[PDB]
Amino acid sequence: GPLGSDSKKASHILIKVKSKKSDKEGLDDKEAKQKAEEIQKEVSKDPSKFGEIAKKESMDTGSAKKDGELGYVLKGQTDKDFEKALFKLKDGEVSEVVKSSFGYHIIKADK
Repeated sequence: GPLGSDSKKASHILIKVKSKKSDKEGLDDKEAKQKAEEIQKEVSKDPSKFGEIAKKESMDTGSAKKDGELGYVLKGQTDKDFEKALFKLKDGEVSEVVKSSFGYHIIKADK
């Protein structure tokens, strides 16, 4: 019979959570959650705008300057919450606000 793949192509956003009010690197946990929710509802209704929105709104400059693209993600490379939220997606589909050790993430599977 058929068999499923060990990897898939993806895009993502990082929203940094900080415990300090004075740090410019990220936001307070309620402001990070609000930012993550308002970009989620904007990238989920149009995943072709994901690359324009991630490049402005993501704090991970290592992927945001590449339009939020990760390329092919292998199992075990990312957080267990990130992997669970990615591997359930169809081609071109968008996840949700995913919480991890850095704060909040938003994830898209690619075509």
